[PDB]
Amino acid sequence: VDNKFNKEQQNAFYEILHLPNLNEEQRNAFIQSLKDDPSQSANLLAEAKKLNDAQAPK
Repeated sequence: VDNKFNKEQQNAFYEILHLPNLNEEQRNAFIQSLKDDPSQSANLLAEAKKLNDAQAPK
């Protein structure tokens, strides 16, 4: 997206939107973190995905 939203950040962004059973506050938090943080967020991406899994298939 912008001059920030590059490598891991965008892959993760996409994968994040791609979550089929995670959409609330977690989605929000992850968008926010994707927006402020460069590379730590990928670990956190794995977290968003596991959250998706936590509500639905863990």
